[PDB]
Amino acid sequence: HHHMLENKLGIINQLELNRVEERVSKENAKRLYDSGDIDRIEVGTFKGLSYIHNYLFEDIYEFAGKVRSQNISKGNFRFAPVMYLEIALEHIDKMPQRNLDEIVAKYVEMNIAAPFREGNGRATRIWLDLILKKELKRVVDWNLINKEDYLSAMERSPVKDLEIKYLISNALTDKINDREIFMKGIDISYYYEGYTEYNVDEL
Repeated sequence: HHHMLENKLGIINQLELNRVEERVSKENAKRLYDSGDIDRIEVGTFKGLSYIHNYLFEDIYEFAGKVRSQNISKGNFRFAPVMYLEIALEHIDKMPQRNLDEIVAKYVEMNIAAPFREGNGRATRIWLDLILKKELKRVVDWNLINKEDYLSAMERSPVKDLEIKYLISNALTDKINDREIFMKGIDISYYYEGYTEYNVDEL
């Protein structure tokens, strides 16, 4: 267990560590967008996801953007055992992304893979939007996706991706250059994970 800022700042409370982590990474997410850096990276690849994860969590989480060395025990959900991860990430890279069916299937596959130690959800929600922006000229208006519905559809996706597919298509917007949709979407993505201390636009 190693979070680069826990021993740097006197952090004794998990709530305080979670507070610093959200603040620092939200500032990184803001810069990723405004610098235009978000639009100069490989779309729908592990290389692309790795870039986002490292950009958000460098200096916060150890091995940011790097593939994990052990298995994930987050709930009863079956993430890919680490022995399958090299093969899994190569398959996802080669998966087609022509339409919503193909894009959702790809996203479900990346959610199962969960290649990093932690922050898989937040980095893959940004990654997804970039596939939608490039291939459909759409993004998700995350304000149209309720938290409880989102998690339920995600738990179900290894069996059937129909529920998550609906949530995304119904939330799709053509306002791909709308800064507020991106910023609000960052706060919602963090809310799905229990981080509500800050509003990235106030950073």
